[PDB]
Amino acid sequence: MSKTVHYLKDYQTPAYHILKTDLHFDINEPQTVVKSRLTVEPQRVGEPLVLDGSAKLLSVKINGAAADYVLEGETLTIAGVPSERFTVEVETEILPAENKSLMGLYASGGNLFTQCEPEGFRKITFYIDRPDVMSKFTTTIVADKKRYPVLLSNGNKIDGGEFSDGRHWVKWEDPFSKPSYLFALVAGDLAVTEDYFTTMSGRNVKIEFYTTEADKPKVGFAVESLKNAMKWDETRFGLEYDLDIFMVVAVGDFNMGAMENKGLNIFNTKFVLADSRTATDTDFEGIESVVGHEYFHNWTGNRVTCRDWFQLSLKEGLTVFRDQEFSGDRASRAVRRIENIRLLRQHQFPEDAGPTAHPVRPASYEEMNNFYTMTVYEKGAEVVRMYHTLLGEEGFQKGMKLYFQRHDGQAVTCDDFRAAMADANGINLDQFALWYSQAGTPVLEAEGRLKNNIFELTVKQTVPPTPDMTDKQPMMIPVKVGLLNRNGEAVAFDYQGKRATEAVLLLTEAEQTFLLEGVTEAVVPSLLRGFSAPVHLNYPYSDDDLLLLLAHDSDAFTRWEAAQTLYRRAVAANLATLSDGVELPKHEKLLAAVEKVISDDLLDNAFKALLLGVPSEAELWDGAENIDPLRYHQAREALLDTLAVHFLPKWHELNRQAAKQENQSYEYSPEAAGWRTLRNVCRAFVLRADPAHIETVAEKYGEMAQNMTHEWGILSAVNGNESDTRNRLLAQFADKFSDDALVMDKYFALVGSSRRSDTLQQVRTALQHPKFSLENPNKARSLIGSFSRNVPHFHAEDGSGYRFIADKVIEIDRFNPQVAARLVQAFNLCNKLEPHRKNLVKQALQRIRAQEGLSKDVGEIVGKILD
Ligand SMILES: N[C@@H](CNC1CCCCC1)P(=O)(O)O
Ligand SMILES: [Zn+2]
Repeated sequence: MSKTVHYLKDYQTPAYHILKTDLHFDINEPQTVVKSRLTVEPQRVGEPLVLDGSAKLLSVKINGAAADYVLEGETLTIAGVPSERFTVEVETEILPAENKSLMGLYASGGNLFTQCEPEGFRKITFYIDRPDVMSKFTTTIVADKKRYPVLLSNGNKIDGGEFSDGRHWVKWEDPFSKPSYLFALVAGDLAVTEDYFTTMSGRNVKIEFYTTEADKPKVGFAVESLKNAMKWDETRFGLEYDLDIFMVVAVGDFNMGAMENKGLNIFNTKFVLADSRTATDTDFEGIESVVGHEYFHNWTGNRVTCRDWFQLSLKEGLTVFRDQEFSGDRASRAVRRIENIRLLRQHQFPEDAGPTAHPVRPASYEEMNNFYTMTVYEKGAEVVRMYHTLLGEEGFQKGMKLYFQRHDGQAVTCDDFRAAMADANGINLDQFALWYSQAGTPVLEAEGRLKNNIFELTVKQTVPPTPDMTDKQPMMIPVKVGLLNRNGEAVAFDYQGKRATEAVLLLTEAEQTFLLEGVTEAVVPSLLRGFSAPVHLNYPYSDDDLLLLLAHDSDAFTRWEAAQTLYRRAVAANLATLSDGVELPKHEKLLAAVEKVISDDLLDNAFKALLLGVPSEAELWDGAENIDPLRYHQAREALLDTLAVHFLPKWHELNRQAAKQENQSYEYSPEAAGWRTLRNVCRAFVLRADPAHIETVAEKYGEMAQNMTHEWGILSAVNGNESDTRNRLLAQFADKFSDDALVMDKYFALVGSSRRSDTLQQVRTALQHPKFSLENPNKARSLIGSFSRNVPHFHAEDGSGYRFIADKVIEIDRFNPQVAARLVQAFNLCNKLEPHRKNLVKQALQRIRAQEGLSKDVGEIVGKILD
């Protein structure tokens, strides 16, 4: 055997450039014929022309004559090519209705869509399908007019016409050179929603959102979010849109959230459709973030793109950071920052600790689809955010300006972005490069002592080995710090000649001591404020120290982290008692802290809600060996039961408070959303302590179902209830919203995520629900994905959870390797499990491995876990 592993160190500029890409699509039933004409520019004369492609090849020509070529695997090779400019004409045939991978050209809802990133364009035609090859596209499309009245592609519509036989055609010209992965085509019967935005230079931009006729009324918020994003990028980053047309297309079958194709973005329906009746406040915020994200890609991704796919975080890390700053500037910056940190530590940290751990800029990959990960995206954003921390907003923008000045119209690397940041500010960032090349979560060990009038903060750093790399050198780690006295008041100190109440301590060595001089009283340190670096901080805090930080600190994260720590320690105490077979702990100081949080009316409602959130099981067994997931589940559940029952009267009271302040404002707004978020936390505790309350809710369900946030909130709260009423409410829910695909996703999520004893069989029934389709990524993730993360059921001792998921990985991989490769990572905890479960997981992975024709996607992941 010899698998194909791609290595960053092997990168070489392409032997050929493509200057012009003329495409012609003849759409018929069932087949679509693609005819191309490529203007090829030799870079290394004499080398064979190598084109990537997997579509059915009908013909290929060089300068109009039948070319001498060989087709081997997914590569087309022409040995004898001219020494000077020449043309290549490829004719391929596609059957989009048979394409269930949702990559390349495929069918959905009777319409045609494309998804090309990273390497889907080669599934359409034979091309030099790599992002450092940039060409100017002109796309002609021909199709039956009544079946396909809407024909879209990148850029400006410059021509079109009618044929006597009912067909019609259009011609699209994208004047901006782009890599193949940004190509897009849409053909079908879609309703259009029109609007516009006027740029700073006074140019109107026509906005067009395309959806089904039925979904059109739900696209309003996405349009407004787009216009906000366009304005924000102008005011915050000085970036202006470069076309007089911007199109967004919703598609129900889509592997991810959205795609930033130049002037023709394609969105998963869940990140563009919403109304208060069918979408939660979180869905709205999701639309705002992703719509912004895809537009922000127009500069950070499109105008400046990636030299190679190892540089993916260059556009994704940066663009995520941008949509985060966009959402933060819109509303609730502090609360939304916590949400992002929580997401990172709950999903990215486990990845950096697991068998699939990789650097933000990987050094190798087998299948690039597997590296659109939490690391590349979210940790990538944290890396970008550290530029902002080190340089400040103005300095950051200087780097942005120089970044675009240097590389507009180019395909560059993470190094180039770092260099632009360094050169624009006249600062050295050589060591910062390690954030891109070194995987793993850094661990900080901090010690504090006040002697004389100096608070000596000693901080050590180490980064654990990862499967890709053992050697990990000291990294540039900014640690924002503060000090609180016995009364929790801000204490001033002198750091390198400056008496401020806050400072960024720059840790660059294995061990450093920071001297906070001029401290005239006892202090408790506030560390890693705002999560100034993506790291694990260990400091010897007493319980009382955490109570002080939670009660009086000025930074949102450190307050929240203090609460998180108390919860974490409480679960640790539960584990001990449950293991020793004795009564549960008292958690006296925890309960005292929570009581203070609940009764504090000066706390922001959304921030209060976060303070009342308990860390996930994954957070709780972080850095543990021989894990029994059910024991951690038991300990966490026991804590939630204690909090639920102990404060039950006050959960009602707080619920009442939030209902009054909501003030019947059921439409989405950051203000009203805050109260509902808090309200739903209360509902979760109330129905945990008093399950019978479900019957009171059911009695006045209609009165209470004033929007989807409320319906979801209550169905979530009762989803674990063993009452028959739980099942009935879910059934009524499905009946009520049977016609709304996105709401049915919620239904299947509730079925798959239930703590109830009979979840496995309810899930297997859901597989045959008429509104369920395994071939639809949203549905698959909703039902199967949720189950795979259902701790008590996925990690069932009898192994039923493992066998079920393994079957579905095998089943899904037959048509959609990407969904399957994501699903199979539910087994990532394999080697850290206790012997019995680890054995069963290994059997499942071996069974997946034994499958003939198993995708490279899943195969790569399975290898990381087993080998
Ligand atoms: N680049 C976009 C995701 N593209 C996926 C879509 C489906 C196939 C793999 C690439 P995003 O990060 O802006 O959301
Ligand atoms: Zn993106």
